[PDB]
Amino acid sequence: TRSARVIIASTRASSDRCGPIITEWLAQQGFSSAQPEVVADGSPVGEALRKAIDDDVDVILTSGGTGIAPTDSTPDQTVAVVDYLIPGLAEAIRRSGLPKVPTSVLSRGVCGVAGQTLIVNLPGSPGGVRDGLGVLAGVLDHALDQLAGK
Amino acid sequence: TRSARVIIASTRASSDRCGPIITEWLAQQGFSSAQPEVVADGSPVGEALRKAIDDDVDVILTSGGTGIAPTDSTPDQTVAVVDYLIPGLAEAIRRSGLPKVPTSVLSRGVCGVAGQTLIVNLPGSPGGVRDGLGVLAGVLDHALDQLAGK
Amino acid sequence: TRSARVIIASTRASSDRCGPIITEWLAQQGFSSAQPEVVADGSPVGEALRKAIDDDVDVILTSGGTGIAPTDSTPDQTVAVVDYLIPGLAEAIRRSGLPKVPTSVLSRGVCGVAGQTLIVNLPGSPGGVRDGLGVLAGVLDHALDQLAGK
Repeated sequence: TRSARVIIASTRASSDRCGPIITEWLAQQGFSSAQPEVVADGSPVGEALRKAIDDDVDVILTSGGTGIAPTDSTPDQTVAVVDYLIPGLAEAIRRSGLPKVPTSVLSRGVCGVAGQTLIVNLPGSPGGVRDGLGVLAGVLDHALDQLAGK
Repeated sequence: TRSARVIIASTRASSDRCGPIITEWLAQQGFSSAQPEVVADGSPVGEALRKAIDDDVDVILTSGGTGIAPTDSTPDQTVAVVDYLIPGLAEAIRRSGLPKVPTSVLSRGVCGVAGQTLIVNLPGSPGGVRDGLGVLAGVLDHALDQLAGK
Repeated sequence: TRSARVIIASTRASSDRCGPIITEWLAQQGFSSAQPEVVADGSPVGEALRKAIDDDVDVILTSGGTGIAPTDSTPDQTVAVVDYLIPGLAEAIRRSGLPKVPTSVLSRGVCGVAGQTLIVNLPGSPGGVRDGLGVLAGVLDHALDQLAGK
């Protein structure tokens, strides 16, 4: 397979500029994906993640809900569904926003694996998303290969 | 509010050069703070943290007790009181001591949030404290804004 | 003491080029060590770690089993035996493979302490091992000193 799901975590948007950016990048990179699910912060992120993992896809990309603001629980919902975490990839994604956006260091976004599915939390701004996608460009294919055992 | 508490973790000092550095920086940065609490390693750090969180302040800065030496439990006491952690900020603080102090990578200091209070573990040397405070200079105001929901 | 144990995690090798590299480096650095234990991924890594910790040595270096491939459980076995972790040293080791090996960010290797024993997960390729050993060259002696209380 070479499939992907996109989840946009935003209570504000759910009643979005990042979804089309991610969908285009996935298209550009050769992935098939469904229309992004735009969901409210918190439990709806978890439900969306569960739905996507049950679709049996290769990669799930989330955007939004990763800072320290009251409603930012994307990383916590992501921790609850993964088998394990990839802390170096989450750090690379943070560092991709530096030095130009100092607040990049506040992002709590994680990366991990749920079975055979790689999950990556991106920032909730278009710039951050593009920064994070540049990092994934350099590793994603190798990551999916490694995940599948070559 | 724009309030702060300082905790110096040192059994040696508790029976300190970092406290006045931090108090000055907080003054310089516009925060009101109380005289730093100088406490012994371990449980007294936890108690100090609890006291400060119960004071309802915006930021708690600790210094000391973050290495790998037997009595270094500041990070462990900090993990036990926070609701969540901000691993990118703790990494930024480490990296602020590099390349000049290679042992900066051994620091276990964490950053996190307890309710509406941001907590940041700094190193126990004046140089490390200054290095860490330079990092906070670039983000602290934005972090507190994000924490409060703008 | 100035003692070390080496564990090579590889099901493929266990029925190895990294072991002799590590043994030479330890010799070069003044450590006494035993012949590296080459073990299969998973539970045998845990057993090897337990055996080494029970030998009462100053440092344990592992190689292999740190990526995201199905059988890569070296970090998980290492987490289960340590008293605490040193996340900055594990990050330094990752960053030592960048920018030349972008996939360095996928390594889940950890560093930690079990009692008085420092444990460091290195990558499973000779290049990565050499990259990680360069990092340890700059800090290991100070780390062991700090661990012992000067």
